[PDB]
Amino acid sequence: TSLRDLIPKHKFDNSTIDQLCKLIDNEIEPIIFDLLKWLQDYNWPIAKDILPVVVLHQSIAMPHILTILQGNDIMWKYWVIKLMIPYLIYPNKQLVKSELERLSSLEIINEDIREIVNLSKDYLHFYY
Amino acid sequence: TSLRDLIPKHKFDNSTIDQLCKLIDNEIEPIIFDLLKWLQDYNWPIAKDILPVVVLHQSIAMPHILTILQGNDIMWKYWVIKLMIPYLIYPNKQLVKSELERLSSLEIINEDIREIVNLSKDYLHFYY
Repeated sequence: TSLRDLIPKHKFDNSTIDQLCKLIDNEIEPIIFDLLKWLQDYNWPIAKDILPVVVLHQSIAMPHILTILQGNDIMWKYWVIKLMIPYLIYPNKQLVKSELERLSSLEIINEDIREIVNLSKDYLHFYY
Repeated sequence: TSLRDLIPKHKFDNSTIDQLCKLIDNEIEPIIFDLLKWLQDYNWPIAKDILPVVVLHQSIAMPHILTILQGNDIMWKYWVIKLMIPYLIYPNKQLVKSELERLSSLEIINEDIREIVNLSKDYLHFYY
Protein backbone atom coordinates (compact mmCIF):
# COMPACT_ATOMS: atom_id res chain seq x y z
CA THR A 1 0.00 0.00 0.00
CA SER A 2 1.82 3.13 -1.21
CA LEU A 3 3.56 3.06 -4.57
CA ARG A 4 5.23 6.30 -3.66
CA ASP A 5 6.79 4.49 -0.72
CA LEU A 6 9.04 2.75 -3.27
CA ILE A 7 10.80 6.02 -4.19
CA PRO A 8 14.25 6.24 -2.56
CA LYS A 9 14.20 8.91 0.17
CA HIS A 10 17.90 9.77 -0.02
CA LYS A 11 21.03 9.07 -2.07
CA PHE A 12 21.91 5.91 -0.08
CA ASP A 13 18.40 4.45 0.16
CA ASN A 14 18.38 1.14 -1.70
CA SER A 15 15.70 -0.33 0.58
CA THR A 16 13.13 -0.39 -2.25
CA ILE A 17 15.35 -1.79 -5.02
CA ASP A 18 14.18 -5.41 -4.61
CA GLN A 19 10.56 -4.29 -4.86
CA LEU A 20 11.22 -1.96 -7.79
CA CYS A 21 12.89 -4.84 -9.71
CA LYS A 22 9.61 -6.83 -9.75
CA LEU A 23 7.40 -4.18 -11.43
CA ILE A 24 6.41 -4.07 -15.11
CA ASP A 25 6.06 -1.01 -17.36
CA ASN A 26 2.43 -0.38 -16.36
CA GLU A 27 2.87 -0.64 -12.58
CA ILE A 28 5.95 1.57 -12.22
CA GLU A 29 4.82 4.31 -14.61
CA PRO A 30 3.22 6.54 -11.92
CA ILE A 31 6.59 6.99 -10.15
CA ILE A 32 8.95 6.71 -13.12
CA PHE A 33 9.63 10.46 -13.08
CA ASP A 34 10.46 10.24 -9.40
CA LEU A 35 12.91 7.39 -9.98
CA LEU A 36 14.50 9.34 -12.82
CA LYS A 37 15.32 12.02 -10.23
CA TRP A 38 17.87 9.60 -8.71
CA LEU A 39 19.93 9.91 -11.89
CA GLN A 40 20.45 13.64 -11.20
CA ASP A 41 23.90 12.69 -9.93
CA TYR A 42 25.28 9.27 -10.96
CA ASN A 43 27.90 9.69 -8.22
CA TRP A 44 25.09 8.81 -5.77
CA PRO A 45 25.24 5.16 -4.67
CA ILE A 46 21.50 4.66 -5.33
CA ALA A 47 21.92 5.87 -8.94
CA LYS A 48 23.76 2.60 -9.77
CA ASP A 49 20.73 0.44 -8.91
CA ILE A 50 18.22 2.90 -10.33
CA LEU A 51 19.76 3.21 -13.81
CA PRO A 52 19.13 -0.43 -14.78
CA VAL A 53 15.50 -0.03 -13.66
CA VAL A 54 14.62 3.17 -15.54
CA VAL A 55 16.30 1.85 -18.69
CA LEU A 56 14.36 -1.40 -18.51
CA HIS A 57 11.12 0.61 -18.38
CA GLN A 58 12.24 3.12 -20.98
CA SER A 59 9.03 2.70 -23.00
CA ILE A 60 6.98 4.53 -20.37
CA ALA A 61 9.74 7.00 -19.49
CA MET A 62 10.18 8.86 -22.77
CA PRO A 63 7.91 11.86 -22.11
CA HIS A 64 9.65 12.43 -18.77
CA ILE A 65 13.04 12.04 -20.41
CA LEU A 66 12.13 14.81 -22.90
CA THR A 67 10.98 17.01 -20.01
CA ILE A 68 14.44 16.62 -18.47
CA LEU A 69 16.28 17.41 -21.74
CA GLN A 70 14.26 20.62 -22.23
CA GLY A 71 14.66 21.79 -18.63
CA ASN A 72 17.48 23.72 -16.95
CA ASP A 73 18.99 20.88 -14.91
CA ILE A 74 22.29 20.56 -16.80
CA MET A 75 23.71 17.90 -14.49
CA TRP A 76 20.54 15.84 -14.75
CA LYS A 77 20.48 15.87 -18.55
CA TYR A 78 24.21 15.12 -18.69
CA TRP A 79 23.63 11.85 -16.83
CA VAL A 80 20.37 10.93 -18.55
CA ILE A 81 21.95 11.50 -21.96
CA LYS A 82 25.30 9.85 -21.21
CA LEU A 83 23.74 6.85 -19.48
CA MET A 84 20.41 6.16 -21.13
CA ILE A 85 20.85 7.04 -24.82
CA PRO A 86 23.18 4.14 -25.73
CA TYR A 87 20.62 1.71 -24.27
CA LEU A 88 17.35 2.99 -25.75
CA ILE A 89 15.85 0.65 -28.37
CA TYR A 90 15.55 2.14 -31.85
CA PRO A 91 12.13 3.88 -31.70
CA ASN A 92 13.07 5.50 -28.38
CA LYS A 93 16.50 6.51 -29.58
CA GLN A 94 14.69 8.45 -32.36
CA LEU A 95 12.35 10.36 -30.01
CA VAL A 96 15.26 12.28 -28.43
CA LYS A 97 17.39 13.06 -31.50
CA SER A 98 15.82 16.51 -31.91
CA GLU A 99 16.78 17.41 -28.36
CA LEU A 100 20.34 16.11 -28.85
CA GLU A 101 20.77 18.27 -31.94
CA ARG A 102 19.39 21.25 -30.04
CA LEU A 103 21.86 20.67 -27.19
CA SER A 104 24.76 20.32 -29.66
CA SER A 105 24.01 23.86 -30.81
CA LEU A 106 23.88 25.62 -27.54
CA GLU A 107 26.19 28.59 -27.13
CA ILE A 108 29.16 27.44 -25.03
CA ILE A 109 29.36 29.95 -22.14
CA ASN A 110 30.77 27.57 -19.51
CA GLU A 111 32.47 24.19 -18.96
CA ASP A 112 29.21 22.39 -18.08
CA ILE A 113 27.73 23.52 -21.39
CA ARG A 114 30.92 22.47 -23.19
CA GLU A 115 30.47 19.02 -21.61
CA ILE A 116 26.85 18.84 -22.77
CA VAL A 117 27.45 20.03 -26.33
CA ASN A 118 30.44 17.76 -26.84
CA LEU A 119 28.65 14.74 -25.37
CA SER A 120 25.58 15.52 -27.52
CA LYS A 121 27.82 15.74 -30.63
CA ASP A 122 29.70 12.52 -29.88
CA TYR A 123 26.42 10.60 -29.33
CA LEU A 124 24.84 11.91 -32.55
CA HIS A 125 27.80 10.74 -34.62
CA PHE A 126 28.06 7.48 -32.66
CA TYR A 127 24.45 6.28 -32.21
CA TYR A 128 22.84 8.01 -35.19
CA THR B 1 12.20 -19.96 -38.54
CA SER B 2 10.16 -16.90 -39.25
CA LEU B 3 11.57 -15.71 -35.94
CA ARG B 4 15.06 -16.82 -36.97
CA ASP B 5 14.77 -14.56 -40.03
CA LEU B 6 14.83 -11.62 -37.63
CA ILE B 7 18.46 -12.43 -36.77
CA PRO B 8 20.79 -9.96 -38.56
CA LYS B 9 22.44 -11.59 -41.58
CA HIS B 10 25.59 -9.44 -41.32
CA LYS B 11 27.20 -6.53 -39.51
CA PHE B 12 25.27 -3.94 -41.55
CA ASP B 13 21.91 -5.68 -41.39
CA ASN B 14 19.50 -3.38 -39.52
CA SER B 15 16.51 -4.54 -41.60
CA THR B 16 14.97 -6.54 -38.73
CA ILE B 17 15.48 -3.99 -35.95
CA ASP B 18 11.92 -2.53 -36.08
CA GLN B 19 10.48 -6.03 -35.73
CA LEU B 20 12.93 -6.99 -32.99
CA CYS B 21 11.95 -3.85 -31.06
CA LYS B 22 8.28 -4.96 -30.83
CA LEU B 23 8.91 -8.37 -29.27
CA ILE B 24 8.45 -9.26 -25.60
CA ASP B 25 10.74 -11.52 -23.52
CA ASN B 26 8.99 -14.81 -24.25
CA GLU B 27 8.68 -14.17 -27.98
CA ILE B 28 12.36 -13.30 -28.45
CA GLU B 29 13.84 -15.91 -26.09
CA PRO B 30 14.45 -18.64 -28.73
CA ILE B 31 16.82 -16.37 -30.71
CA ILE B 32 18.33 -14.36 -27.86
CA PHE B 33 21.52 -16.43 -28.04
CA ASP B 34 21.83 -15.65 -31.76
CA LEU B 35 21.21 -11.98 -31.02
CA LEU B 36 23.96 -12.00 -28.35
CA LYS B 37 26.44 -13.16 -31.02
CA TRP B 38 26.26 -9.65 -32.54
CA LEU B 39 28.03 -8.35 -29.42
CA GLN B 40 31.10 -10.46 -30.29
CA ASP B 41 32.52 -7.18 -31.63
CA TYR B 42 30.79 -3.95 -30.58
CA ASN B 43 32.59 -2.18 -33.45
CA TRP B 44 30.17 -3.97 -35.81
CA PRO B 45 27.59 -1.36 -36.77
CA ILE B 46 24.54 -3.56 -36.03
CA ALA B 47 25.91 -4.15 -32.49
CA LYS B 48 24.81 -0.62 -31.50
CA ASP B 49 21.18 -1.48 -32.22
CA ILE B 50 21.33 -5.05 -30.87
CA LEU B 51 22.71 -4.01 -27.46
CA PRO B 52 19.59 -2.12 -26.28
CA VAL B 53 17.42 -5.07 -27.36
CA VAL B 54 19.38 -7.77 -25.49
CA VAL B 55 19.55 -5.58 -22.36
CA LEU B 56 15.81 -4.92 -22.52
CA HIS B 57 15.31 -8.70 -22.50
CA GLN B 58 17.93 -9.51 -19.91
CA SER B 59 15.53 -11.56 -17.76
CA ILE B 60 15.38 -14.27 -20.43
CA ALA B 61 19.01 -13.97 -21.51
CA MET B 62 20.78 -14.75 -18.27
CA PRO B 63 21.37 -18.47 -18.96
CA HIS B 64 23.00 -17.50 -22.27
CA ILE B 65 25.05 -14.71 -20.74
CA LEU B 66 26.41 -17.24 -18.26
CA THR B 67 27.40 -19.55 -21.13
CA ILE B 68 29.32 -16.75 -22.87
CA LEU B 69 31.09 -15.82 -19.63
CA GLN B 70 31.97 -19.47 -19.04
CA GLY B 71 33.08 -20.02 -22.65
CA ASN B 72 36.10 -19.78 -24.94
CA ASP B 73 35.58 -16.41 -26.64
CA ILE B 74 37.50 -13.76 -24.66
CA MET B 75 36.45 -10.81 -26.82
CA TRP B 76 32.83 -11.89 -26.63
CA LYS B 77 32.71 -12.03 -22.85
CA TYR B 78 34.65 -8.72 -22.78
CA TRP B 79 31.85 -6.89 -24.60
CA VAL B 80 29.08 -8.70 -22.72
CA ILE B 81 30.61 -7.75 -19.35
CA LYS B 82 31.58 -4.20 -20.32
CA LEU B 83 28.27 -3.34 -21.99
CA MET B 84 25.56 -5.32 -20.18
CA ILE B 85 26.48 -5.60 -16.50
CA PRO B 86 26.01 -1.90 -15.67
CA TYR B 87 22.45 -2.26 -16.97
CA LEU B 88 21.36 -5.50 -15.33
CA ILE B 89 18.70 -4.96 -12.67
CA TYR B 90 19.77 -6.11 -9.21
CA PRO B 91 18.75 -9.78 -9.25
CA ASN B 92 20.27 -10.32 -12.71
CA LYS B 93 23.47 -8.57 -11.64
CA GLN B 94 23.81 -10.95 -8.70
CA LEU B 95 23.53 -13.96 -11.04
CA VAL B 96 26.83 -13.12 -12.75
CA LYS B 97 28.87 -11.99 -9.73
CA SER B 98 30.51 -15.41 -9.34
CA GLU B 99 31.64 -15.37 -12.98
CA LEU B 100 33.31 -11.96 -12.60
CA GLU B 101 35.13 -13.17 -9.48
CA ARG B 102 36.30 -16.27 -11.37
CA LEU B 103 37.51 -14.28 -14.39
CA SER B 104 39.28 -11.71 -12.22
CA SER B 105 41.35 -14.62 -10.87
CA LEU B 106 42.80 -15.62 -14.28
CA GLU B 107 46.58 -15.52 -14.31
CA ILE B 108 47.42 -12.70 -16.72
CA ILE B 109 49.60 -14.03 -19.56
CA ASN B 110 48.68 -11.64 -22.37
CA GLU B 111 47.02 -8.26 -22.94
CA ASP B 112 43.60 -9.74 -23.79
CA ILE B 113 43.49 -11.60 -20.47
CA ARG B 114 44.76 -8.42 -18.82
CA GLU B 115 41.78 -6.52 -20.26
CA ILE B 116 39.39 -9.14 -18.88
CA VAL B 117 40.88 -9.17 -15.38
CA ASN B 118 41.02 -5.35 -15.15
CA LEU B 119 37.42 -5.10 -16.38
CA SER B 120 36.12 -7.76 -13.99
CA LYS B 121 37.94 -6.31 -10.99
CA ASP B 122 36.77 -2.80 -11.83
CA TYR B 123 33.12 -3.87 -12.26
CA LEU B 124 33.19 -5.89 -9.02
CA HIS B 125 34.45 -2.85 -7.11
CA PHE B 126 32.16 -0.39 -8.86
CA TYR B 127 28.82 -2.19 -9.19
CA TYR B 128 28.91 -4.68 -6.33
